[PDB]
Amino acid sequence: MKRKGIILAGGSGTRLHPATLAISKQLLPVYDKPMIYYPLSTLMLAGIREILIISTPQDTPRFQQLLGDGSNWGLDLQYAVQPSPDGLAQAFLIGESFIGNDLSALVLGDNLYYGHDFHELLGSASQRQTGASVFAYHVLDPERYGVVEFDQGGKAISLEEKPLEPKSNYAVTGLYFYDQQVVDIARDLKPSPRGELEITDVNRAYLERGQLSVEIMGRGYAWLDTGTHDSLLEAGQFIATLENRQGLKVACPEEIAYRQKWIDAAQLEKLAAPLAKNGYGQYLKRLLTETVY
Amino acid sequence: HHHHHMKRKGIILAGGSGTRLHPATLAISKQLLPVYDKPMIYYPLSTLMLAGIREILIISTPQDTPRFQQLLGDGSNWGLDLQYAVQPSPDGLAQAFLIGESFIGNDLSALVLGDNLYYGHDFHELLGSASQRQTGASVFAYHVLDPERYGVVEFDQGGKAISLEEKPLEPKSNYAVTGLYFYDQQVVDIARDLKPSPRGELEITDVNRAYLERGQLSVEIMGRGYAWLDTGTHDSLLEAGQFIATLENRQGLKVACPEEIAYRQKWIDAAQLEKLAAPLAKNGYGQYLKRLLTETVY
Amino acid sequence: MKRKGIILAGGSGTRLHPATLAISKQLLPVYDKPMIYYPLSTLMLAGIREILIISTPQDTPRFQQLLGDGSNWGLDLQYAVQPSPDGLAQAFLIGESFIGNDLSALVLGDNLYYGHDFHELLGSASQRQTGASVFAYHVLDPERYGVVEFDQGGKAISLEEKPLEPKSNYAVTGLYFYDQQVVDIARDLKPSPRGELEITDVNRAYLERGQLSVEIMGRGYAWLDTGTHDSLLEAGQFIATLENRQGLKVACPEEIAYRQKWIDAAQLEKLAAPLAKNGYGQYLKRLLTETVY
Amino acid sequence: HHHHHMKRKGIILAGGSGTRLHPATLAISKQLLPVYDKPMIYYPLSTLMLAGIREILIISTPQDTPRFQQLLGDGSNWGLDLQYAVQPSPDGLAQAFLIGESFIGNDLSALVLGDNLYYGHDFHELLGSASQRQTGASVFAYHVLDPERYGVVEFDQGGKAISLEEKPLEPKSNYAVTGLYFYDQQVVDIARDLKPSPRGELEITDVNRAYLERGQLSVEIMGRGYAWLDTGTHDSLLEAGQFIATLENRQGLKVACPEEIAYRQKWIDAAQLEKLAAPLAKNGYGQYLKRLLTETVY
Ligand SMILES: CN(c1c(N)n(Cc2cccc(Br)c2)c(=O)[nH]c1=O)S(=O)(=O)c1ccccc1
Ligand SMILES: CN(c1c(N)n(Cc2cccc(Br)c2)c(=O)[nH]c1=O)S(=O)(=O)c1ccccc1
Ligand SMILES: CN(c1c(N)n(Cc2cccc(Br)c2)c(=O)[nH]c1=O)S(=O)(=O)c1ccccc1
Ligand SMILES: CN(c1c(N)n(Cc2cccc(Br)c2)c(=O)[nH]c1=O)S(=O)(=O)c1ccccc1
Ligand SMILES: [Cl-]
Ligand SMILES: [Cl-]
Ligand SMILES: [Cl-]
Ligand SMILES: [Cl-]
Repeated sequence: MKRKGIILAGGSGTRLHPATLAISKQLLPVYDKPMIYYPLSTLMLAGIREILIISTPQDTPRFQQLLGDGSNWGLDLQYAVQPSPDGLAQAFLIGESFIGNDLSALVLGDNLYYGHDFHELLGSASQRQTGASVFAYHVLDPERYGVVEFDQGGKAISLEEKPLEPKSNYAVTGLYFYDQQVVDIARDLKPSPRGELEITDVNRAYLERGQLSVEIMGRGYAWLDTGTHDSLLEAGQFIATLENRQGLKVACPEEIAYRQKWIDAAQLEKLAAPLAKNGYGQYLKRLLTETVY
Repeated sequence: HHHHHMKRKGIILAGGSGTRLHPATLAISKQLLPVYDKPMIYYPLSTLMLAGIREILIISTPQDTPRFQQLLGDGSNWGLDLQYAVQPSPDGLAQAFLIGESFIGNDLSALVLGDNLYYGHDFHELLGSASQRQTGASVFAYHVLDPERYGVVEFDQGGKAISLEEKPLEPKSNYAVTGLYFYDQQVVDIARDLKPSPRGELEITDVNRAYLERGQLSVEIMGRGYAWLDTGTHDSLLEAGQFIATLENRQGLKVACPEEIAYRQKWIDAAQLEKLAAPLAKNGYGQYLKRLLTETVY
Repeated sequence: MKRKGIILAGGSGTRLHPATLAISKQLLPVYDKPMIYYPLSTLMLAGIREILIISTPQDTPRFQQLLGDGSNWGLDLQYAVQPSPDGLAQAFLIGESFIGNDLSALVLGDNLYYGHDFHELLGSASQRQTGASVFAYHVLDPERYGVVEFDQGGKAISLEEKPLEPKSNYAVTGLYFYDQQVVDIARDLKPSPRGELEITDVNRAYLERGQLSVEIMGRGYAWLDTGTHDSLLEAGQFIATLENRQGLKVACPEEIAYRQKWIDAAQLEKLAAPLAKNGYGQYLKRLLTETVY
Repeated sequence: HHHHHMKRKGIILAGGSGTRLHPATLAISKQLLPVYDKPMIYYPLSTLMLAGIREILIISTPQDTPRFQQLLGDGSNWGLDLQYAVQPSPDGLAQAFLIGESFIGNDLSALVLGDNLYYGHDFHELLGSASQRQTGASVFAYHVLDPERYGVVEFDQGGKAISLEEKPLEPKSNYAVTGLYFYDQQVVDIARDLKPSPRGELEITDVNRAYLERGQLSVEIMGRGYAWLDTGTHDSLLEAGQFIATLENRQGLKVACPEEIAYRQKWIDAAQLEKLAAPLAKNGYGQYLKRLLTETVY
């Protein structure tokens, strides 16, 4: 079966104002590229080419202007709007017609991942034709997230959204893989006490039926925090340190399309031309003649 | 016949950065990118406010003017009056005086680059000296590692500025001209007579050289105890953010908070500052504005 | 066969003076722990418990004072001196009696690694009873390192030390696994034109006999640069960002010993006592009651 | 009978940090850790040199005194005279005056913490005012986020300092006393009469309060345009390193280069500075010392 992707790049309220007064958090850069390149690249690494970008009404033209229809990168991009930030599970209602009868994956527009064999980690989750897959990651501050509790055998037995007394330090990350049941589960959700349609309620519905795979994303992966001005700075410095050490980019969509064979050398060469005078286009030109393992 | 019985107006040039920082700047102008906790343009705006300037023209691209207007409005909230103009093509810094000719009128002026960040002690007093000069031009020179990127000032043995060179391959000194410029009423006429350089730009260094040739350029040293932060590259932008974060988290005080500067200048009163804090009350920025109302800061 | 480890933590000349005037680079911290904890942890992750620490004559008492005989961490540590910085291959002459008839691994005392399944990456190299194994890593500045050239099939065909015209961007990292032949190869080395016994000559001797395994260390791993004041800062910020995000430490030797079962819960509890009032001892105490996957 | 016909001596307290930063500090004292490109102790040493102080006592643990001596020697290379003393047990900051009693003799003094870093414009002049006071004590107050970690100064409505509290749970202000202290000849006698606090330390705040009670404490504000960098935690040490790196790489000038300060004070001449550059000539620090010989820096 085909798997379609959704990037939810909705409003971060007023929490980062005045920095985000003028423009959505996900159109701002982490080091050298727009924040949205990172979760987009995550979906591309999972082999997903048909992708819905959900943003605020005000910033959808900007996401559209930035990414186009995706055909330059061998993708098929569509756009939709989330009028009010009334919960992550709204993605599946907004995206119901887009998803149709296919499998799906949701990624949050402000989620950054780095590490070895992430392609294989996503490949495994994407291969499951039934059930849902999520990733749990050990964090200092689990109370900010959906929290997973495990029994002594290591089986996931409960999920709580932003608990006052977290049962573990394992947070659910902002990457979710779903089968054909998710739209119908989302359509039956009721708003929580904080007035949102909760993705954790979606995940708990799968858990109750024994159909939730909780994979550990180990400590050798970085799931970088973009929630505060402080953590934003850290993410930028993290990406800068890797890129300047390696001479290789993290989450370059043009590169990922080229390595997936979704575009050819001639198309990559055309994409390198507009930015030929700066580091990004120079990088793209170098991809045409260097073997990188 | 004219009658006498002067005001200084400000201009912020915030016209993006072409393709130099793409793809980071594909969706939005460089000068709306945050430096740590606030939009880049807050920093040079705060610099003009610290110079006592209340009437300011923001020059930006046609595409992003509405975003600057959304952010800053007409300035009345901060005791300012802000006007807006567009720069359809990036034809050089000195074009600010042609675009802003009607805005300037017969007044003195100051131009600041929308990506210039300054920090340090007695900066208010450093600006005061330049602002109080009613004739000629005033610029600031700062020692940098890479003067070849800038307008460079050469000094004689007595410390007098004797030449200015734009991006010399072999700089005569390490003293770069910073992106803050004070001018008298001669500047619009000087700017009108400029020809484009080989790189296709109306050059601010040519304006400054015109004042130098008339013996009316003051070059003040901005000493090494001030920070003039680099926003030219993705690397330097990260450094700028880290620098501001380090200071603010150490001190519990903000750098370039326009609400604060307006309040300290008595351009807005306590009642007004309280109203500005209300929308941001659930975040650290609003809580800071609230703390300002009761705390004495020296 | 048993595999023994060597950490070469010798002099970095005058290149980082005056910062390193008073004390060796490898006794200074990267964020929250002495630099030497990082390569030590790397050897421990490879399952190596018997380890020789080689330092300058002046700083050996300090390494000795810091780490002891290793019995507190379930290790067997020994110490030796490198009087002059006359090449990395001197490790095998200095360490000849220590190595005896066993397999060996050498790590540089200023080499920091991070990433997922690094234990498995080292396990594979450590399992080889014959030949040598090294890791190649794509870098911006290969001219600083031993550089590997590959043919079109991806086979390593040459190695050059600090070439003026590097044949690729793949640098050999500072972790080397050797069979029982390395001492004898090292004993036959002649000094290079720069007056050093070159580890690259050791590696080329294995390459010539078709006995060098060059594994790619992929871009999902971080091999952090400690060669300059600038890169030192970056390494610290990199480790800080991971540790403060996760609430888990990178290269905590006490933790690695505890997870290898080289020390028990009662021994870890004793190790947590001296530093109980600071973050490091608090971390160690938390390890006794938390399951980390 | 004594005869009259004053000199100020300096003390740097560099006695480690107990176990607080272990295991990072197991092998070496905190004050020998680099901040970016130079040992931590260069920063407060440079601060005393900027105050015009040439005769300085370094107090350290018995274990690390040889390392400080290896680094700094007798000071003659930099136009200083350095002496050394040991602090066998960490019994409080004010113990510096008992350990250093013979060193101080009948002179004025200044005490700086070996982990205190300062940066900013006219810092030389800020120190000058304090140094020139021949009687009483002078300290500096700085606005911080976390005054509960420090000696805290309370001010009346006229801006006069009226109380000092060590680590108050409910601070009266956000003004912390920095780790730089200027004293007259009364300090050794004040220090001799101190009793240990509940935490088992001879407290500098008690010394300062004694001067306050005699009406002889000057509290000068170190304004928000100066950086007083935090070295208390692993996090803050990284921030300090990043802050210095950002300034030095922007300016092509160093912060707290003792060779430079000695040269600018005319305590060493060009010939001597050339000799100091020779050992470090293949690295950036030696190349910097060389550049100093030909370049005019304002
Ligand atoms: C660093 N990573 C990475 C690669 N590894 N590869 C190589 C690569 C490997 C496998 C398949 C493809 Br297509 C491409 C790449 O071309 N671009 C990459 O950015 S990643 O898998 O950790 C990742 C990327 C984006 C967002 C989150 C994680
Ligand atoms: C840190 N500085 C500063 C202050 N010093 N004051 C206090 C202050 C002092 C004097 C006059 C006024 Br109004 C307000 C303040 O309210 N806000 C400030 O940000 S500054 O002079 O380095 C500066 C600010 C913006 C851009 C460039 C430099
Ligand atoms: C982050 N890493 C790591 C772990 N992964 N584990 C868990 C762990 C996994 C497998 C075996 C053991 Br023992 C312990 C751990 O206990 N401590 C660790 O630091 S690492 O493998 O990338 C690494 C450590 C030191 C130096 C270089 C790399
Ligand atoms: C950056 N500063 C500085 C200088 N300003 N000068 C120039 C200079 C100016 C005035 C007198 C002398 Br001597 C030397 C210098 O040669 N070295 C300097 O580091 S400082 O005043 O913020 C300072 C230094 C060390 C520790 C704390 C603060
Ligand atoms: Cl892992
Ligand atoms: Cl200065
Ligand atoms: Cl990889
Ligand atoms: Cl100030």
